[PDB]
Amino acid sequence: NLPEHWTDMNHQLFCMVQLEPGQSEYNTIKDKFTRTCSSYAIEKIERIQNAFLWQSYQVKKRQMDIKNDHKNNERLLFHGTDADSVPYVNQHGFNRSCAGKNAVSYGKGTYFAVDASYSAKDTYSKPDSNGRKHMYVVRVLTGVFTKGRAGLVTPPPKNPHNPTDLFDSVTNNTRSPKLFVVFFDNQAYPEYLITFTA
Amino acid sequence: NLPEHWTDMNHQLFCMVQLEPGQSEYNTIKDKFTRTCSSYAIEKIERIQNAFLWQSYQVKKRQMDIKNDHKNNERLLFHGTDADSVPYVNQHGFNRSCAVSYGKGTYFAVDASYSAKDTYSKPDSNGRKHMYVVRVLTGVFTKGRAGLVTPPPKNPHNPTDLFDSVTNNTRSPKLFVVFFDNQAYPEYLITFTA
Ligand SMILES: CC(C)c1ccc2c(c1)sc1nncn12
Repeated sequence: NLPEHWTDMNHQLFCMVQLEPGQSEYNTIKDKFTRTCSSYAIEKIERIQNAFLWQSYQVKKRQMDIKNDHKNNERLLFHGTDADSVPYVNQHGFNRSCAGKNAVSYGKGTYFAVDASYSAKDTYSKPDSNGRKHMYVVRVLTGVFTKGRAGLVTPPPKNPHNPTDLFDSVTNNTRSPKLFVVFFDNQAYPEYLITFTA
Repeated sequence: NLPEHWTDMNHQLFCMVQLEPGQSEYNTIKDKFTRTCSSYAIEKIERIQNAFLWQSYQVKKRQMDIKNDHKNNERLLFHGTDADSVPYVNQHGFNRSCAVSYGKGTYFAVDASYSAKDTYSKPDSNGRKHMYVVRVLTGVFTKGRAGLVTPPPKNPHNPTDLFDSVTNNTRSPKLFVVFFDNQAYPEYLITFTA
């Protein structure tokens, strides 16, 4: 079920594809980024073609579309990280067991930002030895969500008398969400890597 | 593509099906257990029919069959747990975030005797103990150590091409640890007593 606009990979399981400015695909990501980080400049945007991460993510999405019936389960969010993590995330995606304690913690999980400006902080997108900062644009299965709490290792139950029927994610604020936390593998697909500088 | 031996679910996605004592599937699973736990009394064996856990596991199985270029990635192991964790496992499988001497993942035993210790299959009020029979994608494995968050790389030259699991002993393993969701399918739950 590999998407048809992807480059042919030739029995290869993984590829980074450099986007060209002037293409809609580049321009949409640049605009989404510059909306809140117009003081930074983009070096490049690579499309992540990871067949295994894509398949496992698309199965979880189909399962959430079935379970939630007629919700928008998928959001496009940002994740800033250090240069040393980029190879791991490219191949293996987002791993809660590697995740940093956020400065405002709404659970022990992987954090995603609504605004590029949050991910562009040096604490998340740590500038490398050449001043390159790195930020992923991520399809994230936010599903049905609630306000989190620092102690969560999984999302909380919707109903305390049914402890195993869970929210899909948590947020900082249900009325104006600016971040989301997810507690399961293959709930996030890293779609694009933005490399940028001051 | 839900397996032959599963029974009809009336368009449901989860159910626990109690096995008929003395029939083939029950005898197969009983024998695996009694090989090392013949002093314990089996009260029941339930088949876990979780369509979503099964789909996610099968996808990861096919990926590891392609990755490793052979089809010997799967082992049938035991997991003992407390009664308060059984409903989560039936619905969501194994979660590393819930000793951890060989790394921070989920532990599976080769022998039911290991999982039958009270420290894993904790007796509830009436002395009932709980053990899963689990399909585990052990794949290519290496010796683990404390504080692993994923398995090590096969070559430190290529740090993202990892082992699939770790063990206590590569030559004669008695336990495996997996660090990813959907590398284990809980296939049968054994309710038993000392
Ligand atoms: C001593 C330690 C490595 C260990 C920890 C947990 C565990 C086992 C062994 S065997 C088993 N079956 N279910 C759980 N566990």
